[PDB]
Amino acid sequence: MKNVAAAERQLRELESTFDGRLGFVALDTATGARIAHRGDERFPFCSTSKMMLCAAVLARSAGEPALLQRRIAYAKGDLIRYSPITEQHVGAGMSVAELCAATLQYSDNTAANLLIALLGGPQTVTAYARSIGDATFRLDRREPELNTALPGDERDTTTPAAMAASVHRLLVGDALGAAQRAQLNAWMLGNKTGDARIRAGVPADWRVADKTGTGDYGTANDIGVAYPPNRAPIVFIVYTTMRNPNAQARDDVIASATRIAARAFA
Repeated sequence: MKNVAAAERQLRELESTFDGRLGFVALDTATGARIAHRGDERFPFCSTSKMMLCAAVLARSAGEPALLQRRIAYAKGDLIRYSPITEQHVGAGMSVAELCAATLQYSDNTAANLLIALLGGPQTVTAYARSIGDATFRLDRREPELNTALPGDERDTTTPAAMAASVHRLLVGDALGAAQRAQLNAWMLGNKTGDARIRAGVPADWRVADKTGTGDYGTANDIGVAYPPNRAPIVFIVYTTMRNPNAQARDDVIASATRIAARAFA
């Protein structure tokens, strides 16, 4: 595909503008047209792992959806940084569903840790990934330590290719039951943290479901699905990480990568 080959070249050129690595997949789900850069290399996934976490929660609830209405009376002692919903509601507690919405839409780190604990630990998220055909994803740590993004560390990493396959299965395909897939999409469509990333790189008539991540080493990620009107969904996976430990995470590289792929598909 000559449009794909041109986009891949443009992604190489984009990576040459900074001292770091770009990991990218865009997949047109109707045709299987697939744009990839460093697709089989590992990248620190940061808060993009919250999508896998919440898929695991939804899967765990499928035989008894009322489990999502269970109230979790967490403690002030559970509260950690970057927790804008859980810190507000610690007096009353929150339902499991509300914790999933907070984690996905606000990147609430306490909410993520509470959900990880409800499932049995980070190993249960890795096990869930394996059950839906992802042999690459690995969740080793909880928040905030999963954001260390250390050069050469395989903890808390995946590959762009593996994550593309998992996002496809989860949001578009049949990894989840219909109600669970719809709920995951609804949560991700309503994300509050991604306006300058994938959402900034697509045409005005495309809807986007996404989850961002931001970590150490200037790590800036965004994963999800674009829904153009009148054609099939397009999966977008963008991982970036920098060599300088003192790097400042950016939004613009993700938006630029997204625009490259959008031109290829239009």
